[PDB]
Amino acid sequence: GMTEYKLVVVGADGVGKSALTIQLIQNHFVDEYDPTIEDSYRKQVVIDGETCLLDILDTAGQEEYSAMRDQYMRTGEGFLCVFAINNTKSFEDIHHYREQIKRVKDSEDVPMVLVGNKCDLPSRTVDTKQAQDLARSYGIPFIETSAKTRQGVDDAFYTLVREIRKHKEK
Ligand SMILES: CN(C)C1CN(c2nc3c(F)c(-c4cc(O)cc5ccccc45)c(Cl)cc3c3c2ncn3[C@H]2[C@H]3CN[C@@H]2C3)C1
Ligand SMILES: Nc1nc2c(ncn2[C@@H]2O[C@H](COP(=O)(O)OP(=O)(O)O)[C@@H](O)[C@H]2O)c(=O)[nH]1
Ligand SMILES: [Mg+2]
Repeated sequence: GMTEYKLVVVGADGVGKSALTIQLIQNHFVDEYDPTIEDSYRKQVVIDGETCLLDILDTAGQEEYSAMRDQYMRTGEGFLCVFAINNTKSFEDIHHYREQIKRVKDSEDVPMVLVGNKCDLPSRTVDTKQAQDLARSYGIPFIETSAKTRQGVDDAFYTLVREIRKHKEK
């Protein structure tokens, strides 16, 4: 049938996972969306001429490591790894998310994009170069976004779909 892509948005609390997801799905900026709610949403889009379905898992809740969690995360075909440019701790957390993704996928090569969100803010602690260097070390794209203004949002998601397509051709 129509190609579906299962995308999972990961990262620390407060980085803008929900705001990014809601911009893609519902085309507006939502402030203070319940931080605890993990949910998924589908949207039909055309990317490079392909009509496809994006199923997006917007992660939330406590740090916990069950068999059920591992099984659910393994359903993801590609991962947005999100930090906020004003939050160094959120950047430092990326390594952990990448390692957990590789663990559950049982692969060194999982489609992923590094996303630096909140690029509309003046209060930046993570420079563009630090993030580009990390992404280069992982062999993945880096995209700066603002869920507030919608800068980079489509690019982030569509780049992840392109990473999935490249993986399928290997
Ligand atoms: C050592 N802690 C202080 C760090 C904070 N962090 C978190 N790791 C999480 C994690 F690895 C998984 C995790 C477990 C697992 O079974 C398999 C996974 C596969 C891929 C990615 C994460 C997985 C899940 Cl489900 C949640 C994690 C998490 C952490 N801090 C907050 N959380 C929650 C909020 C913000 N991110 C999520 C929503 C490590
Ligand atoms: N200025 C700004 N605020 C943002 C942006 N994305 C999210 N926020 C705000 O940051 C907070 C956390 O966002 P949220 O989407 O709940 O993050 P999540 O915990 O990762 O789901 C909220 O107050 C949002 O309004 C962004 O790109 N720019
Ligand atoms: Mg959220």
